[PDB]
Amino acid sequence: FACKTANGTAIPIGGGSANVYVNLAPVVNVGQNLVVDLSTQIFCHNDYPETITDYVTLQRGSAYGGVLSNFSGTVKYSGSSYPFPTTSETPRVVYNSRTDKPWPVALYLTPVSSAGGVAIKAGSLIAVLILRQTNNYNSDDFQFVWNIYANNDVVVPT
Ligand SMILES: CCCCCCCO[C@H]1O[C@H](CO)[C@@H](O)[C@H](O)[C@@H]1O
Ligand code: NA
Ligand code: NA
Ligand code: NA
Repeated sequence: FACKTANGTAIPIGGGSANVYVNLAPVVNVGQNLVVDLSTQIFCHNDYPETITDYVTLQRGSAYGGVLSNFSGTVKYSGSSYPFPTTSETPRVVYNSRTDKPWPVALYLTPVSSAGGVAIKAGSLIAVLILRQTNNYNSDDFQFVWNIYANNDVVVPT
């Protein structure tokens, strides 16, 4: 089991960490959503699906910088929505193919009522999402840590 981003940055067997750089809607008004869809950015596969079933959860999702201060949100994982920052580990998604498939996570953020101006700065860390992988074969229990970075500023009109 291993993962890679849309630009080919990989995290190999055993876990580790990688940066994910995201383009963000440049203008978001109070009452509107900023959607950060990681299903187009993070992909994983099972290396031995003939014998092993891999189990993948969103173990934890934390907010940083402008997302922590200026937005409220939820995280959608494999069809269900949860609070973001997260309060617990999600149920598991099965990875049973050697063909890469997306990690089905997206953040649904909305500016807080008093947000205004440059609500997210270009180059800043916005979130850390931990993918936890286990299996039905041995004791492997690994973390694939995804550091989500903004490619651009996001302005909330005042
Ligand atoms: C004849 C025994 C072969 C043994 C192969 C194990 C390969 O293990 C890797 O691939 C497995 C399948 O993705 C993962 O469950 C495991 O954590 C690790 O990433
Ligand atoms: Na690998
Ligand atoms: Na692995
Ligand atoms: Na093991």
